Amino acid sequence: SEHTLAVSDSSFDQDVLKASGLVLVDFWAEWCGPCKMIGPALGEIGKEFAGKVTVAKVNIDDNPETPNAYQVRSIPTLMLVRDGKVIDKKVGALPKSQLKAWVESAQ
Repeated sequence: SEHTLAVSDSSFDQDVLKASGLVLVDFWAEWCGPCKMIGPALGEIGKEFAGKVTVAKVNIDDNPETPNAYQVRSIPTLMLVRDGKVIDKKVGALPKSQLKAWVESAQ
């Protein structure tokens, strides 16, 4: 599967901060073209890592608390999270190979 979860403000702690492995948080909304453009690539990353990466989609229209907590200033914003801590963030769309390399770089 693509290891992609719809996460809410109420489930973020369990689903992301208390996740095992590496989490790729995807802050998105239906009005965001670039977000939709990178969606297939994100799912492909989830498939390719075979459960070692969880893609946690956070719709920012429905879930205002989490993007506020993480100082999301525009979308797309992606975050790599492990052990409840942010490793890095990216703003804006990127090609699949660059997204994959970024995930790999977390080790």
